[PDB]
Amino acid sequence: FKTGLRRLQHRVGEIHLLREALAMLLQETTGELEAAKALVLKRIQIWKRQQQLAGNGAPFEESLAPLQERCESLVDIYSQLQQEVASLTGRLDEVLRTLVTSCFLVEKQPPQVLKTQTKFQAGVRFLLGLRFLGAPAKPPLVRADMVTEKQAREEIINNTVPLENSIPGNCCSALFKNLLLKEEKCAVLFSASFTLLPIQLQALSLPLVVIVHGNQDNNAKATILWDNAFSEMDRVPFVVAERVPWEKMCETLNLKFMAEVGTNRGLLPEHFLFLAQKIFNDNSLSMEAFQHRSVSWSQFNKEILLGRGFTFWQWFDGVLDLTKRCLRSYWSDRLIIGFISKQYVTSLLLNEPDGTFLLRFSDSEIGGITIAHVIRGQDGSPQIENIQPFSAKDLSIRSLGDRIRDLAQLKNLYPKKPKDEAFRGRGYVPATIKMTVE
Amino acid sequence: FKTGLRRLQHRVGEIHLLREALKGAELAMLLQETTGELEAAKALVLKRIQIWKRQQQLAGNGAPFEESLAPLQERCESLVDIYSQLQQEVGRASLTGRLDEVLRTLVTSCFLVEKQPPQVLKTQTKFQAGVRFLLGLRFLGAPAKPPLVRADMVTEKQAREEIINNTVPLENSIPGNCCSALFKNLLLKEEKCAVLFSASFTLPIQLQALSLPLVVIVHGNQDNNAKATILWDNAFSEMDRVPFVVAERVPWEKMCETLNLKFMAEVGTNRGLLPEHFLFLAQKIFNDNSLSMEAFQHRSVSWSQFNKEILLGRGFTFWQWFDGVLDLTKRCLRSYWSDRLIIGFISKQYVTSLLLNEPDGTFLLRFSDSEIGGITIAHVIRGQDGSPQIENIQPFSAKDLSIRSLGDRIRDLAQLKNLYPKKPKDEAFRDGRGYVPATIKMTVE
Ligand code: NI
Repeated sequence: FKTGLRRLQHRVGEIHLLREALAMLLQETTGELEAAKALVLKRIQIWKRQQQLAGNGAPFEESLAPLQERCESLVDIYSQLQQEVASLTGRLDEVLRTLVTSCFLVEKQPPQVLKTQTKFQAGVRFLLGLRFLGAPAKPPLVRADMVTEKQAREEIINNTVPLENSIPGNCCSALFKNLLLKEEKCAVLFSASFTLLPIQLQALSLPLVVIVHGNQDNNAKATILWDNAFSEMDRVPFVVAERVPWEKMCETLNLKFMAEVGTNRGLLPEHFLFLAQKIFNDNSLSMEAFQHRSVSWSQFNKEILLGRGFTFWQWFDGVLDLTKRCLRSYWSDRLIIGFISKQYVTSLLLNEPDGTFLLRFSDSEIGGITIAHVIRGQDGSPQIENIQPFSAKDLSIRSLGDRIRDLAQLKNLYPKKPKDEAFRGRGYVPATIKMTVE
Repeated sequence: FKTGLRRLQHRVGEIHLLREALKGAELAMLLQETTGELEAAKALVLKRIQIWKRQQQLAGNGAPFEESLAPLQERCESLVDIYSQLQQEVGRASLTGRLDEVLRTLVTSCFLVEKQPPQVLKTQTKFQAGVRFLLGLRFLGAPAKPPLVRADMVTEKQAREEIINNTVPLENSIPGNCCSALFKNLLLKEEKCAVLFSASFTLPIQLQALSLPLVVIVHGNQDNNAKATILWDNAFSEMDRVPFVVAERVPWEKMCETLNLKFMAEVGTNRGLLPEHFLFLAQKIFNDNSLSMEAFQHRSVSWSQFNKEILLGRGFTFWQWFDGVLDLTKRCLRSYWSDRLIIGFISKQYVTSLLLNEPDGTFLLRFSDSEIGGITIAHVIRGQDGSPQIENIQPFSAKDLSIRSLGDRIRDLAQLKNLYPKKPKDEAFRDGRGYVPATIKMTVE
């Protein structure tokens, strides 16, 4: 780790010792360096993958400081190998240029669904800038330029910023505070040149989709989500799989729901089952039947669901929106099952006590939550009733919890959680407002 | 009026011919006189500027206004024109002085706040004001650089003799036909202040305009008291006055006028308050139960009766109540008011009388007396037994109406059939997908 680097340190010292001169097979030390360099570049790729998945709501508690430290350490080994000292010279100098180019990274990625005529930010950071730049020579200027997928295989304003040192900051960065721009993918190339003969630095951003406000971004959001999720580390720019495993998809979705909604309760296997039924148009109640399936892009955002007028992602993002705006605390409190069929509800609820209810998302509309519940009398015969789905607007007028209370028929949330636990003069006759079922 | 001006313009010609003798230099050249005639015209204009200011102040409470300064400007322009000829005519030192006085007072009277600053002001909130110089086209321009005008905030004491973004040029617009200073975003970072606008040009002269009075509140709302202070001052000032004196007591007739205009401007409506309303209002303020409008006609109001004395049996003042119906109506009820579906101002007691001879399901809408910003339904219910009961349903607030509108609530109630007198509710107010429909509904007890 740092242990291997420890080796590299020990060797320089020896060749230093072996320098009197009062054989040079030690410069397999250059190889030992080269190996260490490839190694870092690998870590740098790993961090980018991590950052790409964070675009989708993955946990990214990764600082770039560790990668910097290591990079600086390798340069220190290089300088020593250089000062000590044929052909190896080309070699080390090759180590250096490689490292330097790999050290220029986008650190704050820009909005990946980006609207025109809207203010945006990105930032690029150079890991080795605290070895090669600084005060004597003027800071190199980093440009921002939008590019097509075609160009990246090789309109923005406020696109130039100096790449600057912070000794307090312990970094070299250029941050664009004030950027504005005036299915189809593109990127921002960030560009700077510097001599330490002059080298040109390029960072390519994560892919973007540019939209003009309204209408807007459901499609664009699906695209970013697919690319972020299913991308290959070493891909040719903006190429993704068309089909992916459903298990990978389910994951991607759980992370998404958590991020958007704002909750740490995710989706279960039981949720994935009802999801899978919908995406695949299947009714098996076995998680086994859906565990090793493949998903395509079409199934996800292109083929409209059976008996519906929307896609699967349109539906899913519809529930995200709804949950995020109205339902977030209810979802955290585990008051909503949410993803369950009307059909399976009937099975769960038929044997239950009168007044037992559950909360699901509407299968048939976008952004809907409905009440399903069991009604049974003294004859003992159960009937299930499904109350029409509520929307975001309906939920503004009166909240879900209020509506649940308004109803005397409703007694316990499944399974047996009392509705009251679970949910939070002068001569005038009282009037009240209650939700009412016909 | 203008007649005078023609007559002046004629006499000034008369002197020109006369001066051809052909020296008078020191019918008979008692012919100024023409100069007194000028001074008088000047007094008339000063009076007109004054009248205009009163109008603008009244508009502050929702009075009609719609007046332009352009006529006043032409009137000033003409007067300068006479002064100038008269001056030219003098080529007797009284006269040059007297005439030099005429010009002085007119120019100084000429500087005005055309667009007033907001009368209730918040700190760190941004606002607009405008000043205009009526004689600027004559006296500023091409040789000079435009005078800079200052915006300062002054006290009442200071005004008898903190804002930033506050210096603006006083420039002529030839297409604009005016000389004006516009302050687009001034920022400010029982108590009355004003904005003093200050310029100096040489012709030096110092130009001063003082705004209408302002109350600054530091958030830390309310702004109820501030608004009352501002309303009374605008209403009940004298043209005469010193900053910023107001009367303590005024006529209720005058108050009623004030309220009516306010209710319209503020609410967004052209339907005002009737005498039937004013009666009920009089009862509240004066705490008197007379049902004759005559009882209240020569009555007078004080500032105290208006915003300082807590209404009897209540926790609130009269203005506090009035301003409360205002907010409730502006927010929720404006169309309903316009459509005339609200009686509004009527007592619970008077309601029993109107309704008790009416048919079943007949109703009205009133503002609640016991609350701030409330609207209630009163209605008559009569069975086959034929005995009437009046039911007053508890009042609704603004919050309540946002949830379900008042029209929706009225509709919700099968008992309510016709709005008084005899307007059908319906005119006035106007499984699947195997889910069972749900609605919000309002229920009575
Ligand atoms: Ni109208």
